Amino acid sequence: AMGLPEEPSSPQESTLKALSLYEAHLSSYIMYLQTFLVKTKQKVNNKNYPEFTLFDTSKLKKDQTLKSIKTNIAALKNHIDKIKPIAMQIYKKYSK
Repeated sequence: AMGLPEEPSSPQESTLKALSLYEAHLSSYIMYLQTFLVKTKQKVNNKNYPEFTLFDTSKLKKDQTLKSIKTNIAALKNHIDKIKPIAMQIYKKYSK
């Protein structure tokens, strides 16, 4: 792999298993980006380092219903919209 991984693609199919797997990839992609941001702060720690929020897993529904899975997917996508642009800028700044 070169560079940051790409955001997981939405499934064509809205089956419980397509959406459950999509939810798992999105959670995993967030933890990749957050880890990358935390590790890169540690190495280059000038006060300028941009601020980010860590994902609050208490916003995730713990039941396994196609409705609560769809709601989790929305919450993870909203979080990615916050941190992806920051992760991509920190990657470029420090791969310079």
